[PDB]
Amino acid sequence: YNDLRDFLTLLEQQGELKRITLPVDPHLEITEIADRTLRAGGPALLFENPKGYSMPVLCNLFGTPKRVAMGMGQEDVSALREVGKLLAFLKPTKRLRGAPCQQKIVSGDDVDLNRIPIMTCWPEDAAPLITWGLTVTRGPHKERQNLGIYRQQLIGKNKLIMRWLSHRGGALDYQEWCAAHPGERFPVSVALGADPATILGAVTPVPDTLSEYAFAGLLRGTKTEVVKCISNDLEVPASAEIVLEGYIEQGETAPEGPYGDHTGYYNEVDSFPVFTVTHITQREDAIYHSTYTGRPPDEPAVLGVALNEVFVPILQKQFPEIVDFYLPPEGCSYRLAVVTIKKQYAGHAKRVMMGVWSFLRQFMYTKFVIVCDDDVNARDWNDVIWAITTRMDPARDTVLVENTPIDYLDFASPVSGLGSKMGLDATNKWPGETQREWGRPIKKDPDVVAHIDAIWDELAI
Amino acid sequence: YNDLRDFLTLLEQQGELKRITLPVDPHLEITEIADRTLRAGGPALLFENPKGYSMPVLCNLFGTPKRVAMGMGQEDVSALREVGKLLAFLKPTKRLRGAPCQQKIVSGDDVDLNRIPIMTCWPEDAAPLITWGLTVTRGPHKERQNLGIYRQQLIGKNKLIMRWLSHRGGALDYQEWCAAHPGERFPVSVALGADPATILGAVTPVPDTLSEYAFAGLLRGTKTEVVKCISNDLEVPASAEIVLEGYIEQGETAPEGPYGDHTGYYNEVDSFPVFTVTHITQREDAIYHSTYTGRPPDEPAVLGVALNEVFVPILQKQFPEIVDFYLPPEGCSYRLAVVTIKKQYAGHAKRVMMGVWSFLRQFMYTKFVIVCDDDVNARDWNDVIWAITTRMDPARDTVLVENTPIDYLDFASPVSGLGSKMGLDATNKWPGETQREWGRPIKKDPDVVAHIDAIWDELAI
Repeated sequence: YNDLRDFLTLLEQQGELKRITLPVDPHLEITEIADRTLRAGGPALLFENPKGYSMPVLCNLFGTPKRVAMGMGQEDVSALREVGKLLAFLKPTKRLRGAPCQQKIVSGDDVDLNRIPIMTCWPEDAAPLITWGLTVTRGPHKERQNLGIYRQQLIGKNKLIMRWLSHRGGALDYQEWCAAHPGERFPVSVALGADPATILGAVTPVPDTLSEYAFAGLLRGTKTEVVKCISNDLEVPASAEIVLEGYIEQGETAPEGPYGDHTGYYNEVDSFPVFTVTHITQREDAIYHSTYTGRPPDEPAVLGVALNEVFVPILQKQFPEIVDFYLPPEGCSYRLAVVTIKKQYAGHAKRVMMGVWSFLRQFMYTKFVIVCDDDVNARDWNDVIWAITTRMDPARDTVLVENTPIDYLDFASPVSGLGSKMGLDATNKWPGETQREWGRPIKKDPDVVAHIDAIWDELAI
Repeated sequence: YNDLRDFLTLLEQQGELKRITLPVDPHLEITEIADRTLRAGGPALLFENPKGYSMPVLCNLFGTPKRVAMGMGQEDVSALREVGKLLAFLKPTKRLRGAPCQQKIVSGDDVDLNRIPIMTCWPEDAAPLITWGLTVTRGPHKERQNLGIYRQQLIGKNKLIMRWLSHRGGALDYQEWCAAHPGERFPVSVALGADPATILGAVTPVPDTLSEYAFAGLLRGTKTEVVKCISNDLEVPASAEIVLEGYIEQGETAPEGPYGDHTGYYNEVDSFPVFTVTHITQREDAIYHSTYTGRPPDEPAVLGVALNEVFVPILQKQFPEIVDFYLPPEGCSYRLAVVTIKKQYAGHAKRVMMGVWSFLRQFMYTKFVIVCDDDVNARDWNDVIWAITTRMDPARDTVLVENTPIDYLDFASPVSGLGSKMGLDATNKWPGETQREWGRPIKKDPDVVAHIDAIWDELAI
């Protein structure tokens, strides 16, 4: 639906947006509330009263599954499947100017970032943290562009940190910019508070054949209204609320953190490049879209559970035996995985593990995989825990693999960025696998299950 | 190129076909020769003199790599890559009658298979073995058809064995035919001595979205000339030399073997369905296309090395780090694999192993995987053996995985169809992986390598 405010109004109508008029602190307070809400499951929150401020602070926007699907075109969290039928089958822009995004420009020394209500998220964080900027960058060589969400710690008056992670095509953009034009400044533009369509295209992997304004905008019904930036010849989305324009001074970096991670812990200080902003271009009643992360759940963590319903089809195409796949938010949205399969032969559950650990680059860091038959609900601990404890001999049934790629930040692994993984084969063991008669699992009649649904309300309990 | 005889003539021109006028026995003799030829590398062999017979016996047709590529349209074994760019990007027929294939029909009791020169391949085989029939079958439910090469041991006067392997969509065709119409005969048609285009489409995996007359025939420049069979309403290719038509009597089966496998060993007797042929329809100077397998090399084994150059692109799309991939014929064309990569981080070689073991269903049974950097030639034992012995601590560097899917026939695995695998990480170890300074490998100047090529002939040695 159109631009961010157009989407905004839809929610407020159906009781999916909430209006807080009370004075709320960007320092830790707005965070605390959004967690209470998300942990129990309230609506999105808009804050027309930041304490000592006057710019609205929007958080918890995609804070439950339903906020995502409506943000994609539908009502049913079932057509998130169809978003994923899309990316595996693939195996367009529209420019403006006096476009709403740049109506108010503040350049040069007038640039004071203390003017915006950036969230200070948790107890011993460093400075306040810009958590929801959609970073735009260009490769010097080609022309095709790159989006990304990095956490942007404000250190100075108009200085910001680019916490990008080496691998990202976004980081690779800067690296090749110093390489071809050495000692020369690298233009970046980070756009804030955007429309639903490109925003869910920003937390998503696309094959490098199609731009992520073309996929993202065609999750909406309308091709992407974009624009030239004032200080550079790279594109920011037009539906924007605040747009940041600057460059990174070559060699110049600052100490970053501590910050709490969605891991539930404090990242220890480590240094990163300084994006210096020469322009802050905005609307009027302009908004600033924001979030946070911590000991899971959190917004990304739900956004994560959201995202993965999208992956399922991709996985299913490649792995038809996979009935269902799911990474819990308890396990940092990515560290543990339950897969459920139609088992087709002894040994089967291992083909699946190694598949999971390798096929998608997202799932390359997943320490724990638990594979069970299609009569186990992946999404329920009752089932999975039953699964594990009735259907496995632990030593017989556990794949342990060593010296594999693991997070540079995961302090549990024996060395930095190299640790071990564990598969759990909790599938019923066919012969070859066991020499004992296996148990006949109680299975429920789908009929009886069906009749009792028609009756469930008109039974009120 | 057109139909099989049209392709046949091209070879004989460039010294790639050979004419044996001497009396040769289908029992073991024609086999022995084709092995001598293939082991050193002679041409294809046509036998206008089978001993006690008069039908030509064609073997060793794709017996070296070059015979394959010309059979696909080109001269360079480099555009076999492009055959594989095709199958991953995809992620049409033309009927005749008095078509050459059915000019001579022998039905009913006149059907005597002792009329054909079926090869008796190795020492203590069972009966003679029809090794190169392209089996056609239809699913009763849908309409879309299936091709496959199974080994067809003649037991009786007009009786033949269907050695199909449960998984095959071809076998699944028969299983669903007994299921919907029980106690009812299952029509099959097996076409012999066909044109290059559908023949290389017969030893190939296609996604079930496109028929394998449509892929196969469009490896040629001409859409597939096909036909209705006389005794059934399923299609055989028209460019055929002999076409077999019959049905399988439900429940009826015979003891199969012993036979030597491309494994280099004798398969022990195990029972399979009996395809009873009511019609043998042929041309006149009709031919019968044939081969054999044994302790590798052999035709399939080269055909295997042929096939895998096709897989490389598919693998590369999914695995951009893979410089090269290759399964040796010494290792039964499928049991061992060398992969070479641009290593991008510690742990990397394991992401590759598990990928190899899982991504493609062909490579799910591969006991041994050896991964090395891109400065090792996968195709050379000199390099790989050096690789292993300079770049690995064996216990540190070997992934052992247990209880995985393995061949039902591989008698080395501890139980039937369930055995273990071994990855070998022979990549240079980056820090994290080793705490020692690694060696600086001697690398050759590509310039010096280039200049010495221009000189190699005009140096004659």
